[PDB]
Amino acid sequence: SGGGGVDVGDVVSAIQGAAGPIAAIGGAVLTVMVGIKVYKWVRRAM
Amino acid sequence: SGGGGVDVGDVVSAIQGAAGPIAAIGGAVLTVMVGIKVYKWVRRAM
Amino acid sequence: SGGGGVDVGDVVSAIQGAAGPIAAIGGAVLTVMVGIKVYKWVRRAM
Amino acid sequence: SGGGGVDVGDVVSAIQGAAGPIAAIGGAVLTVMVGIKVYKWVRRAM
Amino acid sequence: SGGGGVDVGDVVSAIQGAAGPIAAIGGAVLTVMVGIKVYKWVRRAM
Amino acid sequence: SGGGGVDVGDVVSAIQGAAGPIAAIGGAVLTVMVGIKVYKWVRRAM
Amino acid sequence: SGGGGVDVGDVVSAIQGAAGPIAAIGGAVLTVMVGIKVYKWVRRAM
Amino acid sequence: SGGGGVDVGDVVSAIQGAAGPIAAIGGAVLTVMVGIKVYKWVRRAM
Amino acid sequence: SGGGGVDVGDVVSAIQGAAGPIAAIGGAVLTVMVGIKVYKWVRRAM
Amino acid sequence: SGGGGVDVGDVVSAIQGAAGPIAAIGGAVLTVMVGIKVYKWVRRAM
Amino acid sequence: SGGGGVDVGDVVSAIQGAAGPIAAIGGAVLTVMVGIKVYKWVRRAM
Amino acid sequence: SGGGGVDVGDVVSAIQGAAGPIAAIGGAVLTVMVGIKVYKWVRRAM
Amino acid sequence: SGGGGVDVGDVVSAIQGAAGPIAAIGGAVLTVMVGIKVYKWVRRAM
Amino acid sequence: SGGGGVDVGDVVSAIQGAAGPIAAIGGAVLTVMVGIKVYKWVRRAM
Amino acid sequence: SGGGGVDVGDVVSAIQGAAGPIAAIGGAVLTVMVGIKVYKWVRRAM
Amino acid sequence: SGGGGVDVGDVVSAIQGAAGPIAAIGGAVLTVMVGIKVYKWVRRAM
Amino acid sequence: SGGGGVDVGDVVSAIQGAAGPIAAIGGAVLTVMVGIKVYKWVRRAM
Amino acid sequence: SGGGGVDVGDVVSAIQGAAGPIAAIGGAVLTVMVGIKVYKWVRRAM
Amino acid sequence: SGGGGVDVGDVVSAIQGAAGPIAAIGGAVLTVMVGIKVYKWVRRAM
Amino acid sequence: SGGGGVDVGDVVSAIQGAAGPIAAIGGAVLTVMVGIKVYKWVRRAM
Amino acid sequence: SGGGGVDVGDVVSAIQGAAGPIAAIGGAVLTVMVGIKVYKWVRRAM
Amino acid sequence: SGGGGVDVGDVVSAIQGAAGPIAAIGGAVLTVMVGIKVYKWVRRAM
Amino acid sequence: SGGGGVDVGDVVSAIQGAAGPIAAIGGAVLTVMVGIKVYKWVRRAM
Amino acid sequence: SGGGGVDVGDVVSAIQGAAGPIAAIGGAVLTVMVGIKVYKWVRRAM
Amino acid sequence: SGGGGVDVGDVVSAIQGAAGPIAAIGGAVLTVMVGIKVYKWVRRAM
Amino acid sequence: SGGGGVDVGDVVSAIQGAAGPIAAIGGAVLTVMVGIKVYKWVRRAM
Amino acid sequence: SGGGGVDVGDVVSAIQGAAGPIAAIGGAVLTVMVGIKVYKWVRRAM
Amino acid sequence: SGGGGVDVGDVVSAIQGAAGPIAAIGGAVLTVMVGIKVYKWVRRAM
Amino acid sequence: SGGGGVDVGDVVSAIQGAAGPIAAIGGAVLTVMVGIKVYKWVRRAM
Amino acid sequence: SGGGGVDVGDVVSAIQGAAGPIAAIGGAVLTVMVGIKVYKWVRRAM
Amino acid sequence: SGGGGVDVGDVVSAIQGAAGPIAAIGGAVLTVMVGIKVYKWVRRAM
Amino acid sequence: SGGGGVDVGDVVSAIQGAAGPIAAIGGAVLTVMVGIKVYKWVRRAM
Amino acid sequence: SGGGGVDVGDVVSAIQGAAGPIAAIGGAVLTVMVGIKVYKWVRRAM
Amino acid sequence: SGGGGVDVGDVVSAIQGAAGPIAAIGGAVLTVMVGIKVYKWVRRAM
Amino acid sequence: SGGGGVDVGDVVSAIQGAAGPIAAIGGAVLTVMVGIKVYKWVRRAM
Repeated sequence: SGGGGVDVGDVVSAIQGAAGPIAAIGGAVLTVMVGIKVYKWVRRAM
Repeated sequence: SGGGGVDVGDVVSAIQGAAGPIAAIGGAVLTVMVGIKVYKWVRRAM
Repeated sequence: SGGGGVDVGDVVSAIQGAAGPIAAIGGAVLTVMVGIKVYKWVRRAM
Repeated sequence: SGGGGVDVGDVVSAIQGAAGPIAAIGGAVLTVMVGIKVYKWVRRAM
Repeated sequence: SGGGGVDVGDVVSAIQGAAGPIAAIGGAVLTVMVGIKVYKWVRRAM
Repeated sequence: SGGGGVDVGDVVSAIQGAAGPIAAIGGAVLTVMVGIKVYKWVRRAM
Repeated sequence: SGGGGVDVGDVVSAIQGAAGPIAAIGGAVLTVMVGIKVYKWVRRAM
Repeated sequence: SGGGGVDVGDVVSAIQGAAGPIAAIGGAVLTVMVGIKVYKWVRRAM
Repeated sequence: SGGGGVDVGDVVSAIQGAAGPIAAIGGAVLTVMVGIKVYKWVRRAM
Repeated sequence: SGGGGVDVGDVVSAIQGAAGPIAAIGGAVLTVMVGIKVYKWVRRAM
Repeated sequence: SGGGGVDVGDVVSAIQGAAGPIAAIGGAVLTVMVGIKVYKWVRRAM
Repeated sequence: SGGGGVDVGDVVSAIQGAAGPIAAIGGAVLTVMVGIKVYKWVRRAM
Repeated sequence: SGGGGVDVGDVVSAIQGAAGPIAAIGGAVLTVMVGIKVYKWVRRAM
Repeated sequence: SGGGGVDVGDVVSAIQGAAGPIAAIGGAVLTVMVGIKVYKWVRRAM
Repeated sequence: SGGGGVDVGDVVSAIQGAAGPIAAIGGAVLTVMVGIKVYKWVRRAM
Repeated sequence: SGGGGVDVGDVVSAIQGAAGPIAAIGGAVLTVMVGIKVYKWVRRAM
Repeated sequence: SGGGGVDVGDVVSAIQGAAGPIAAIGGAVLTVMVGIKVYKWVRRAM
Repeated sequence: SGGGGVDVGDVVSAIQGAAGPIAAIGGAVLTVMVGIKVYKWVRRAM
Repeated sequence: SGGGGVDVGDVVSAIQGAAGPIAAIGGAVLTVMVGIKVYKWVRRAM
Repeated sequence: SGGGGVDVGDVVSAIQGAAGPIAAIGGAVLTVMVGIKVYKWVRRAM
Repeated sequence: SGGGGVDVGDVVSAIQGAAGPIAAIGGAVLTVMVGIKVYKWVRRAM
Repeated sequence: SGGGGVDVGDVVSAIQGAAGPIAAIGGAVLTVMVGIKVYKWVRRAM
Repeated sequence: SGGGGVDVGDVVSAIQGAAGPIAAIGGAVLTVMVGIKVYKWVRRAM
Repeated sequence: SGGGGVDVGDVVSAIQGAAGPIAAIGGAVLTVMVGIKVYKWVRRAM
Repeated sequence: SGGGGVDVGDVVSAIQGAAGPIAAIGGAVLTVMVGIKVYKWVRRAM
Repeated sequence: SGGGGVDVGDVVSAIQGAAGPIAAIGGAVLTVMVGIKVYKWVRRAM
Repeated sequence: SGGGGVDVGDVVSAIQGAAGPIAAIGGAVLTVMVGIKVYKWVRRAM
Repeated sequence: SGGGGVDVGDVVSAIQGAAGPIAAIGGAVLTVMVGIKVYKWVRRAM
Repeated sequence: SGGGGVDVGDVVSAIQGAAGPIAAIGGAVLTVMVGIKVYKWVRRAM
Repeated sequence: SGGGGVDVGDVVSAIQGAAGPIAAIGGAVLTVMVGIKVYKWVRRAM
Repeated sequence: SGGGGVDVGDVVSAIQGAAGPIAAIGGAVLTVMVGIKVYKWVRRAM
Repeated sequence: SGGGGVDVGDVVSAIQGAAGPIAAIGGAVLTVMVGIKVYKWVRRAM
Repeated sequence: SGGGGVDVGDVVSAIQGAAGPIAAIGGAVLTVMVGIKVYKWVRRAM
Repeated sequence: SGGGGVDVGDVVSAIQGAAGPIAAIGGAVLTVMVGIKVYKWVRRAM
Repeated sequence: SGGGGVDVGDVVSAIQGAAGPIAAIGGAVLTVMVGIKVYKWVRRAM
């Protein structure tokens, strides 16, 4: 009950929760990466 | 009967039962982990 | 909270932020690239 | 700051800057190309 | 500096410079072309 | 130097030079053309 | 049942679902890209 | 018989069975991923 | 929802939106290009 | 004879025999695991 | 905003603007070309 | 400014300027052409 | 359906539609071009 | 069967199907492009 | 709408409009050309 | 025999078999992709 | 002799032998994987 | 002498000797394991 | 069928059809041109 | 066999087949184009 | 031998073999493409 | 000696040897791939 | 001395020595792996 | 003194001393192990 | 052999062959054109 | 040797060899094209 | 020494060496490609 | 000292040293790869 | 130093050096091309 | 040396050499063209 | 040799040869033209 | 400090430094490439 | 406190700190890589 | 109470507490690791 | 004091100290590994 259920419950919320901000880096990384290539496609179509 | 059968029975239900929440962390960990890579595949396909 | 939320937050701002200047190279690269072809279209229309 | 902002800044100035002389070839190429055709239009109007 | 500025500089001088003789063909071509028609206008005015 | 200057130089001499004989046809054509009309003016003045 | 079936089900809907907007960028990117070249083909056909 | 055969049997059905939905995420992930690149190939062929 | 839908939405508006000015260069490039050839057709029809 | 030979004989058949189903989980686990990655290689080759 | 709108704006003004002088060559070329033929029509009407 | 305005400016002055002497041939050609026909009109009016 | 059918539909109407005015320049260009030559044929037939 | 055969089947119909409208842009683009040149050939033949 | 319709509209008015003065040269050229031949017909009819 | 030979056999047939439909997407993708460029080559040859 | 030599011998033949079919999945997986990319290279070369 | 030296001697030869075939499983296991990954690297390099 | 056959069919009828009126200008141009020369032949035969 | 041979076969018949009507535009375009010049040669020979 | 030599052998024959029909599309595409331009060269030479 | 030297020796010959046919697919793949583009370059040069 | 020093010495020479052939597989594996990709880069550069 | 101090002293020197060669196997094992993976990283980077 | 030699052979016969009728228009055009001028020379010689 | 030297050798002979017939179309195309213009020059010289 | 230096040495000679014939295809491809366009430039200059 | 410092030192020199020849393959691979594309750019510029 | 500086140095001299003869084809191509048109201008001026 | 220098050398001799006969058509075309006009000038001077 | 020399040779003989009959029209045209004026000179000298 | 800072520092200077000569190939490649096209533009303007 | 907090603190500063120079290689690598392609885009736009 | 409850309590706070800084290294390690790859993705998108 | 404190102290200095050279292999391994890929990125950007 205590250790098993409750603590493991904390594992779920804390782990995937703290991982949310990790996915946030994903969004920010995407802003830049597609950014440099919009530059790449422009130069294609100069 | 008592100590052997009953107590060991408790071992089964309590141990694999408390382990259920452990598997729950597994699900939560999965939400995040695949999350950061959906970010990785996007940047591939920028 | 600390490591997850805050640090990942830094990942977002620092990564896509530092990527901004990367996009800047994109603009500068564009100035030159279209430049050499305005030269190409002139010679077409000599 | 350093790597991202400063270095990328260098990318802009160095890349589109070095490209300037590339556009210079454009001007020089134009002197010749229109030159051979002023010859072409003269022969039209012999 | 080196590759960009200097080499591109060479592009300008070498390209439009080598094109000068191309324009020379223009002058020589003109000597002949108007030549055959001075023949054409004479025959008009026989 | 080689391709540009020398070869183009050849263009000039070869083109306007070979055109010289073209102008020669002009002289020969003139002998005949004025010839038929000296015939035309005689018949005017019969 | 729970973790396997249900959670994985969420993976499908959440992942390919969130990816829909990613494809939306595709449409928007297309508006611009073909746009710059309609400009390129016009200049061909000036 | 009981623990070995039966329980292990459960391992097979439960594990690869619960994994089925995991493969489902695979299908859903595929819908999105190829989606963003149909966008990439269009922009190639603008 | 957040990262997927909202951020990707931003991708669409920001990317094809910033591309609008790219198409603007298209219009401006067209003014010049057709300009030099109106010059070319005049000289045809001298 | 009895305890040593016979009982130990039972150990062999019962232990490695009950272990057979354990290997069965191995097969079932394999169905799923390779399954999720056929998904991974598809997304590589999107 | 910055890179997209502003820089592309510069593309328009700089490109079609620098092209203006290109059209100027058009006017100057026209002065000469019609010039040599006013000579051609005079000789027609000798 | 430099390449566009200045160089194109050179195009105008150099092209229509060098064309001036081309028009000079026009004047010289006219001296001869009308010359041969003053001969033609005399013979009319013998 | 949405992205493919609808957006591409927009491509058709927007692209060939915006191209209509491009053809309009064609008509206007024609007014002028034939105009300068009606001048050319008159001078033929002076 | 399910994921492989059925889902991939959807890939075929959805992808090449959604691509149909892409080809539609092709037809519309063609209406305009040939349009501007019918204008180009007219001006040739003024 | 903007780039396509409006800008192309400008193409029409600006191009055929600027061409009007080109036709003006046509009128002026005609004054002279017929002028020199009224001289030619007089000398016929001396 | 069982797990090794038979199950692995299933791996072969199921994996490369389910992959067949994946190749089917390849054919369908090809119909569209070449489709948009037949449009590209037409506009070249307008 | 018995347990050591003979049984271990069985380990070799049974383990690497049962692994053969595992390599078979390798061949089958290869048929599909290269299959989807022959599709990828075609679309490159559309 | 007897029990100590001789019997222990037997321990050495019998134990590490019977272990030889154990190492044989090692070789056989290696044939398979590297086998499945030659399959993995091929699919990388498809 | 649709895009290829039908649309191209439209190309034929629309293009050579719209060209009919172009030929109409031909007739009208002819009325004037022969007109000015009936004037030229009269003055010959005054 | 299926995807390769059959589908590619479809590529041939569908592509060059749909291109037939494209050539049809060629015939129709020819009717008009030669049409406007029969007008041009008449005015030569007024 | 089996997997390596034989299967890879199949790769060669199946891949470049199925590619043959791909080249067939090449021939068919060529029939059309040169077709539309025989139309282009005719209109040049109207 | 046995397991180490001999077996590993087999690894070398068997692995890079079986890989030879893999390279064979490379040759066959090349026949097709360059094949489809000889088609691409022809259509360029139609 | 005996067991410790001598036997352990044997461990060193026998273990890293037998491992040499393991590295040999490394060389052979490399021949093949780079082989299949020289095929991959050729097809890039077809 | 004798048994305790002296003999135990021997334990230290003999035990950790004889263990030195054991660590020697460690070095030799390391030569091989990193060896096989330098092979693994090469194949990554093929 | 097939695609290259045979198909290209078809190109020759089909292209220059279909061009024969194009030359036929040449003959027919000649009948008319010289026709209108036999009219022109008659009126000269009224 | 085999794949590299021999196969590439085949590339040379097969590619430039199959291209020979492509050049044949060139000759045939030339027969027609000059044909239609011998018609054009005749009508000049009617 | 052996594996590293010698084998890698083989990589250099074998890889860039086998690539030589690849460049040979380049020469052969060039014979054909320029061949078809000498045909293209002739038809320009018919 | 011995095992740690000395042996690890050997790791550095032996590993990055043997890797030098690996980089040598890099140079040789580069000779070929750029080689095939100098062929690609020539055919562009045929 | 070695691979980078020296080998790349070879790239420069070998690539632009081998390209010299490519420019030589340019000169030779020019001899012919202008040749066929000196023929074209003669026929203009017959 | 080989591919670059030698092959390109062949380009020069083969291309401008094969072009010689092209110039031959020029001479032959000239015989006819001036021929039809000697007919034109005779009829002038009837 | 073949295409260049032989085919161009055919150009010469076929073109100037077929032009012979064109000159024949010249003779026939002359019979008539001088014919109508022998009528003109008679009426002068009535 | 040592490994991190110093060695990585070496990475920067050695990598981008050795890359300098790579850019040198860029300059040399440019000399040739523009060279072959100055040949292409000359033949345009023959 | 000591081992946990302090030492781990050192881990953070030392690890990500020493990694800074690793990112420095990133900047230097970028200088070169974009460098070789500015060369690639120039040759595109030659 | 004392030893069990209190001391174990200390185990929890001290162990997971001292582990906090261990996770701190995780954050710092992440700063660097993603750092070197932002460098990797830039070079992809150069 | 002696055994605990002093000896364990030796453990720290000796273990992490001897590990320093282990990290040295890390630096050396890095020189090579990035080396082979600078080769990989060059071939990308050939």
